[PDB]
Amino acid sequence: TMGNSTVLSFCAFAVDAAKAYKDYLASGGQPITNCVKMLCTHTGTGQAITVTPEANMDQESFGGASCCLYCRCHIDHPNPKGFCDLKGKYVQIPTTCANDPVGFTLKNTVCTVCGMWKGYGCSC
Ligand SMILES: Nc1ccc2ccccc2n1
Ligand SMILES: [Cl-]
Ligand SMILES: [Cl-]
Ligand SMILES: [Zn+2]
Ligand SMILES: [Zn+2]
Repeated sequence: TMGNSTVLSFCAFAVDAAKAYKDYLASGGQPITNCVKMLCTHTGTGQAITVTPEANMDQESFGGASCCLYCRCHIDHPNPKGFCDLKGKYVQIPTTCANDPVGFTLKNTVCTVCGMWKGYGCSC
């Protein structure tokens, strides 16, 4: 209820933007909205980050940059290269977590074997 710009400004200027958003969520803060939801059939591979939407029946698909805290905050990505894994791609979010795609991508890691989210889609 505070608004996306209010939350994103708070996280953007924090020394640790990821910790700012995680602590905000843990405090009961309403997730960031206005992520770009994709029209899909839910018959996809269910892999986490894809060239085209790949949601299975347990997922929703979103535009990648819209679900990236660093993209949404207009700040550098936290790696030497400043590379973004999500920009220009589509991200599959478990339906149970799809009320907060930005928090989900921030908190989770892609399985290097099967390419699905560890602890969710991944069955390795
Ligand atoms: N995951 C999933 C399955 C079926 C849907 C139907 C309509 C909207 C969203 C859906 N999501
Ligand atoms: Cl907005
Ligand atoms: Cl998943
Ligand atoms: Zn990004
Ligand atoms: Zn796996």
